[PDB]
Amino acid sequence: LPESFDAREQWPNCPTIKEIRDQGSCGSCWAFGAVEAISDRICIHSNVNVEVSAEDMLTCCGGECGDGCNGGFPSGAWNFWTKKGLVSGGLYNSHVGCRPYSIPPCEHHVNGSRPPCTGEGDTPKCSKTCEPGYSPSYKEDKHFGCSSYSVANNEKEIMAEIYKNGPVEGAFSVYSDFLLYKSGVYQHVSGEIMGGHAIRILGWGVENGTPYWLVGNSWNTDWGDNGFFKILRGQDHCGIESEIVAGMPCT
Ligand SMILES: *[C@]1(C(=O)NCCC)O[C@@H]1C(=O)N[C@H](C(=O)N1CCC[C@H]1C(=O)OCc1ccccc1)[C@@H](C)CC
Repeated sequence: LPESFDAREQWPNCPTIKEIRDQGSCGSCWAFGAVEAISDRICIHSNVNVEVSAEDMLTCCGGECGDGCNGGFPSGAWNFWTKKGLVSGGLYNSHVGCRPYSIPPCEHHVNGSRPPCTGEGDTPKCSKTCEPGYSPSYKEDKHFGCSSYSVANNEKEIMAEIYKNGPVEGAFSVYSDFLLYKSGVYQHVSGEIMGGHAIRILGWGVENGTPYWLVGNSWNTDWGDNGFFKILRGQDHCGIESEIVAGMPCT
């Protein structure tokens, strides 16, 4: 394994790998880390580009994935992909795909031209129809995963998984000091526990002797380092290596 690895540079034909989404004022990180990585993988292992709908995952998985905007379980999300599949859907108001995200983007712990996130958002309805004008139908726009699995809390195996099969979904404890992250390699030193946060890990590297994981947050691009952040790697910091899940697309 190389000292560094950026899925964005390794798979130039998969632009989803470099894009940052915005979960809005809804605790839907579990769904976002999932559809983002799933999007990357459909592209990696089918070479076709598809914006996997966060809306379909967030609203239709149900109990098997948790409680919608109230939080969910990453592994549960990948299961839904293999069982019910996911339709396409782009950003809020983009009219891209079968089911674009329906929750407005907002400012996540930063000032900007968007409304500030309120964290209090209701889970949207599970509607099995596509936006007007889109084709094919909801049922025919479904993309299925052929396997859902969990990678062990092992730095090397996690790297090998990313190296070989692409970005995976992870989760870690977010403390208040992470909210203000701007650059460098994040290490928890102070702040109250905010809860678990599911995200997308797409690579790793070493910055000034400090090993890290390259992560894509889902708080838009004006948060952190263009929506991404680096986090200490190798010591299960904030449990970043304790809940890695992934899967493979069919055929
Ligand atoms: C992710 C988010 O959008 N965070 C923004 C603010 C930091 O609150 C979102 C989420 O999906 N979190 C999950 C969660 O906290 N859950 C899921 C069920 C309810 C709630 C909970 O009480 O979880 C504790 C729990 C841990 C281990 C097993 C079962 C339950 C997180 C589990 C995912 C990172």
